[PDB]
Amino acid sequence: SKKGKDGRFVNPWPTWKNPSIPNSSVPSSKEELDKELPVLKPYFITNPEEAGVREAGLRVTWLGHATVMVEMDELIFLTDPIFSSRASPSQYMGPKRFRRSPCTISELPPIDAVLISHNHYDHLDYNSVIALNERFGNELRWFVPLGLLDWMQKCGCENVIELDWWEENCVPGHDKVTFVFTPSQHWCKRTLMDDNKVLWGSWSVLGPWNRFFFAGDTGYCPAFEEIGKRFGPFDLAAIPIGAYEPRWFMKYQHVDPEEAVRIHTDVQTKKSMAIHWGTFALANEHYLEPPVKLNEALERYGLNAEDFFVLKHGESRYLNN
Amino acid sequence: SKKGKDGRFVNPWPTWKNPSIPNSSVPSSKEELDKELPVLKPYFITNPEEAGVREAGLRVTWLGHATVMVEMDELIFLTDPIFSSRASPSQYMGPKRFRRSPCTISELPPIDAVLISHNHYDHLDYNSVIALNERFGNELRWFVPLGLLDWMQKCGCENVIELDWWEENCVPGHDKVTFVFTPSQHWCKRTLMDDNKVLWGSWSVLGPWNRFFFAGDTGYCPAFEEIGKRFGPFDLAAIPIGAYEPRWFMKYQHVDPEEAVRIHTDVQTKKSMAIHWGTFALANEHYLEPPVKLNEALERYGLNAEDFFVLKHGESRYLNND
Ligand SMILES: C[C@H](CCC(=O)O)[C@H]1CC[C@H]2[C@@H]3CC[C@@H]4C[C@H](O)CC[C@]4(C)[C@H]3C[C@H](O)[C@]12C
Ligand SMILES: C[C@H](CCC(=O)O)[C@H]1CC[C@H]2[C@@H]3CC[C@@H]4C[C@H](O)CC[C@]4(C)[C@H]3C[C@H](O)[C@]12C
Ligand SMILES: C[C@H](CCC(=O)O)[C@H]1CC[C@H]2[C@@H]3CC[C@@H]4C[C@H](O)CC[C@]4(C)[C@H]3C[C@H](O)[C@]12C
Ligand SMILES: C[C@H](CCC(=O)O)[C@H]1CC[C@H]2[C@@H]3CC[C@@H]4C[C@H](O)CC[C@]4(C)[C@H]3C[C@H](O)[C@]12C
Ligand SMILES: C[C@H](CCC(=O)O)[C@H]1CC[C@H]2[C@@H]3CC[C@@H]4C[C@H](O)CC[C@]4(C)[C@H]3C[C@H](O)[C@]12C
Ligand SMILES: C[C@H](CCC(=O)O)[C@H]1CC[C@H]2[C@@H]3CC[C@@H]4C[C@H](O)CC[C@]4(C)[C@H]3C[C@H](O)[C@]12C
Ligand SMILES: C[C@H](CCC(=O)O)[C@H]1CC[C@H]2[C@@H]3CC[C@@H]4C[C@H](O)CC[C@]4(C)[C@H]3C[C@H](O)[C@]12C
Ligand SMILES: C[C@H](CCC(=O)O)[C@H]1CC[C@H]2[C@@H]3CC[C@@H]4C[C@H](O)CC[C@]4(C)[C@H]3C[C@H](O)[C@]12C
Ligand SMILES: C[C@H](CCC(=O)O)[C@H]1CC[C@H]2[C@@H]3CC[C@@H]4C[C@H](O)CC[C@]4(C)[C@H]3C[C@H](O)[C@]12C
Ligand SMILES: C[C@H](CCC(=O)O)[C@H]1CC[C@H]2[C@@H]3CC[C@@H]4C[C@H](O)CC[C@]4(C)[C@H]3C[C@H](O)[C@]12C
Ligand SMILES: C[C@H](CCC(=O)O)[C@H]1CC[C@H]2[C@@H]3CC[C@@H]4C[C@H](O)CC[C@]4(C)[C@H]3C[C@H](O)[C@]12C
Ligand SMILES: [Zn+2]
Ligand SMILES: [Zn+2]
Ligand SMILES: [Zn+2]
Ligand SMILES: [Zn+2]
Repeated sequence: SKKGKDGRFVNPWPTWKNPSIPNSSVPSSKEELDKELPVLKPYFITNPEEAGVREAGLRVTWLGHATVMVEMDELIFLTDPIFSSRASPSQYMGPKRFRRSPCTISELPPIDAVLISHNHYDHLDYNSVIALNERFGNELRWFVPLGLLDWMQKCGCENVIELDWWEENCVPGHDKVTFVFTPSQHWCKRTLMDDNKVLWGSWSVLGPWNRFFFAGDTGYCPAFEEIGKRFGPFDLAAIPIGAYEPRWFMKYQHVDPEEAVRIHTDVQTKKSMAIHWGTFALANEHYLEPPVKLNEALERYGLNAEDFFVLKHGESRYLNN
Repeated sequence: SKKGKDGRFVNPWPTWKNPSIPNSSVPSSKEELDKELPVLKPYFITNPEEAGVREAGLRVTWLGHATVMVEMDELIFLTDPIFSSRASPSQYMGPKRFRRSPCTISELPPIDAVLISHNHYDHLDYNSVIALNERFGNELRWFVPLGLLDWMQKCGCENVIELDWWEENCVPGHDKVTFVFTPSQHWCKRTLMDDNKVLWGSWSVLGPWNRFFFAGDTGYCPAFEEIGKRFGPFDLAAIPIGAYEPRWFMKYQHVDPEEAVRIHTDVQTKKSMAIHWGTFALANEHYLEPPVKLNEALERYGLNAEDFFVLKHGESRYLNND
């Protein structure tokens, strides 16, 4: 069976799945925030000694927003890493995170990979890229959507692979682990009139012992079912649950928690972790709403927190095979 | 006796003292940096319970670069606070600090004041201003040079006083403590063609039990002798010791350690603390050189580390009165 294999107008990419048409969060007080969204020191600060591996995956650490660190099958990789305060081309305006990054880039050791779902300042953060590339160099491989190679090259990144969807590659030392850029329903833009000059997508990571899915930003299309059927079952999937209100505007580009759980099903993962949410105010929902709505969905679909969990900032979770 | 009381061309301010004419730092490796310039958690993180006061001053915490937290005579105040990574109007270019700020703005409680010496991205940091103002509001009074009021107002700061030199004011609750804007030899610029639209200076803080001096960025002029004589003796002075090489270009605007110790003498402080240095690479000296040269100066002038000390990032020091 074939898949959404996309896809251009004569210039930019469009989504092509037909669920696409081209059509009050309120935090404050340092005490309440710490109460509701505490920031934990990741394990690797006081126990830098080992992780990943061991021997059959799989460990994840939520570093906020859509940044997760994943340890499996002898690799540690990083998704959409944003360690800066502001997701913006400007110092002066644009969204400031209200929970600090749980660690600095000087802690970590990504061997040998990062995964970028789309450009977009809250996923592709120049200062984070620079810092990562200053620290590791060649020794870090960047997997990015078709059309971003150049941008990364100009940041000084030399070990970069650019992918159309359903295209696949690995990290040179570790050929047993396939990285596949898979579809998603979203968009790209960093400047004026660059709309969708670069692809957006999800990542399916296929190792000998484990399989991990990273949704990126989306919502809700076939494709998740295509992915679920082509790869899958997956062991863990990271799926956004924030930035969804108001529905009439956001639904084409952002799942709500209900739709998040439909992706969880469609993709055939044993478990999922909530990302996006709780970090930047990018839409109108009360900053604590997404986890509440997640649980309402789970209850409705006959599932459980065990199946689709939300971490604290900086928390880790081990998933035994 | 009178003082350099300055001073304009017909537009911008100029220095007017005649020591003014209008004419390789190499860090790296996380391990070495932590070895040479460790970053300490300030006391107020695990012991937020009391400071300052007690009862007769004075406590200081070095937060990096020219940002110092000072506790005396029932106030806590903050100088040139920069808690961001990059001193720049851009995200994309401009100097990145190589030692992280030792704390976030969410730790602290400045009652009720910040002191700005000059505009200039490594001393006036927008994101730090916004964050401070978001946290405290009206409760925090900002003392700034003549010409900066509006800029601050547009940041949303509502409790702001602007001062020419030798002008004085206090924090409303605490009238026993006088803040005086005093001269310095430096310059101002944030954009194109705004050179010296806003004054630059130092701050003399006069309390019932203590007196503190903050040099700002400068190099070496009379004025420090004017300040030493008008106010003074001082209990503590914070004085820059980095950003001085190459001398032929920088000496009109930045003291070297040697000149730092001349300021220490001129200003008649019992003690001084090194600031500027060790945080951003703003000039050409080896990042560790300033402290070495400071000690060579101290030795030459018959003084001691006890007289003019350097802190680690985030370290505090208490100075008991007498
Ligand atoms: C240069 C000043 C800052 C001066 C200061 O800090 O005192 C800043 C403040 C606001 C900044 C502008 C914000 C809007 C635009 C943002 C774009 O992404 C780049 C160009 C513009 C036009 C920016 C140009 C420049 O970055 C400005 C004008
Ligand atoms: C920073 C200068 C003005 C500085 C001055 O008055 O000297 C002003 C003048 C024009 C200003 C822009 C006008 C259009 C926009 C209006 C928005 O509400 C905020 C962002 C923008 C992009 C503004 C950003 C910034 O506030 C600018 C660039
Ligand atoms: C301007 C500096 C170079 C400064 C120097 O020469 O020292 C360079 C170095 C890296 C450059 C960026 C690389 C990533 C991007 C490449 C894009 O096609 C244009 C925008 C960006 C964001 C570039 C903007 C700018 O051109 C930067 C920041
Ligand atoms: C105005 C210069 C002309 C180049 C030059 O001066 O040599 C052009 C060249 C490329 C243009 C910038 C590069 C980044 C973006 C390219 C976008 O597609 C339009 C917005 C931006 C931010 C552009 C704004 C500006 O118009 C630039 C800088
Ligand atoms: C908007 C892109 C960033 C695009 C990206 O991050 O991918 C950035 C990259 C370099 C940026 C330019 C750097 C030089 C200038 C800095 C000034 O202080 C404000 C205007 C200029 C002209 C900036 C405009 C804008 O801020 C640019 C063009
Ligand atoms: C970011 C655009 C180009 C993006 C593109 O080609 O599409 C480029 C085009 C012109 C570039 C500027 C040219 C003059 C400067 C050259 C310096 O060595 C780095 C800073 C400046 C200020 C550059 C900053 C930035 O690198 C710009 C604005
Ligand atoms: C200031 C930082 C680095 C300072 C540091 O981290 O130590 C660097 C990064 C990019 C550099 C700027 C790029 C644009 C300009 C390049 C020209 O040749 C003249 C110097 C300028 C104005 C540079 C000023 C300074 O050399 C910058 C801003
Ligand atoms: C552009 C935003 C407003 C955004 C909004 O309307 O939400 C405003 C809010 C505060 C503004 C800044 C206040 C300090 C400065 C005032 C100067 O005279 C022009 C440059 C600065 C740096 C301003 C640039 C810009 O005009 C800002 C950043
Ligand atoms: C003179 C002002 C800045 C004065 C300041 O605020 O420091 C600067 C700002 C931008 C500078 C221009 C950049 C574009 C041109 C580049 C050429 O290589 C020299 C001539 C030009 C026309 C430059 C002339 C002069 O060097 C300018 C206009
Ligand atoms: C080009 C606009 C015109 C205002 C408008 O468009 O509404 C003007 C208004 C004020 C100007 C900016 C405000 C901040 C700075 C003012 C400086 O003296 C020159 C450089 C800057 C960064 C200016 C660049 C730019 O040229 C601006 C934004
Ligand atoms: C280096 C390019 C010129 C490239 C060219 O001529 O084609 C020019 C264009 C704009 C120039 C900058 C204008 C703003 C600053 C003004 C200062 O008074 C000198 C340092 C800076 C940062 C200038 C240094 C540098 O010379 C720039 C970036
Ligand atoms: Zn996003
Ligand atoms: Zn997005
Ligand atoms: Zn300075
Ligand atoms: Zn300065």
